[PDB]
Amino acid sequence: FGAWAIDRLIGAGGMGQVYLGHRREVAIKLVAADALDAQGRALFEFECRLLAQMVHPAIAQIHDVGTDAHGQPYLVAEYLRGEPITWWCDEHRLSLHARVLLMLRVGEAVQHAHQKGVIHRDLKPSNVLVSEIDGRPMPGVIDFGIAVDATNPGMHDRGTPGYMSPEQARGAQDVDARSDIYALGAMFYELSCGLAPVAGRDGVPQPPSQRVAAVPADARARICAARATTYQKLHEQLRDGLDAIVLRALEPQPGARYASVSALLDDLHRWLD
Ligand SMILES: O=c1[nH]c2ccc(Cl)cc2c(N[C@@H]2CN3CCC2CC3)c1-c1nc2ccccc2[nH]1
Repeated sequence: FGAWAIDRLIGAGGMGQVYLGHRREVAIKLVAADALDAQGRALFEFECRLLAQMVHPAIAQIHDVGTDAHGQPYLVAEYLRGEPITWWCDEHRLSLHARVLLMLRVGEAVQHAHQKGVIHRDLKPSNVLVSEIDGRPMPGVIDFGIAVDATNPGMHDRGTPGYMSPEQARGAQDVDARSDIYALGAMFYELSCGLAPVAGRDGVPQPPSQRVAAVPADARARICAARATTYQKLHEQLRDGLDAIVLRALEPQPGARYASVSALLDDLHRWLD
């Protein structure tokens, strides 16, 4: 496949596959040939350009973009070793404080993409990988959405309930940076209390503190061990500000949410300080 050579499959979308490859280990994303019309293909090339311009340690470089000999659009990107952020933090038993530091780093990568006019649209643990580099947990944000609104509509869909914003779930036209903010909120909720956000009748989850308070003692013990804390300290630290921050990010109305990932970061730093 060009200067690049497929090793194994690592993902599928029904309208695209991702493979592990190599010249440097790469990801090679193939797009189904009938998924993008002339306009979608234009939009795809442009957004691929925008992505290629990002220079941030937490975002994969873009090596190549083209169309294969089967009519499929492709991109080659850096392959990032790592594990889903939530799973990684549990395995290495990070404190809330170390988790929030990683949240800042993830937020800084998403904020860098927003500033270059790029919105991810599918943030979730499997697209936010962590490894240890020079002793520190360092995140990698992968698999940005490209030309998602231009896809052949003749083709359980879209993103993941819980992470995807209500607007995206209602198939809305105006999906903006605030949708990534919602998804960060949902990820940060899980990092904080070890339980998924479940939107209740008013489209808002319980505060993390109340969520972990309701679960049985065995679930409670596991969550607290994975954060190197007692239940009572976990409950208090969440109540101290992480509840408010994650709930602001998870406001069902975009207008009531953080207006920017920059505003979310400021509140995370105020909690740490
Ligand atoms: O860089 C990667 N590293 C990984 C490491 C481990 C595993 Cl299991 C998957 C990926 C992985 N696939 C994810 C695993 N899962 C399915 C595909 C992808 C998102 C969630 C990517 C990746 N880099 C990409 C760059 C551009 C486009 C796609 C990309 N995928």
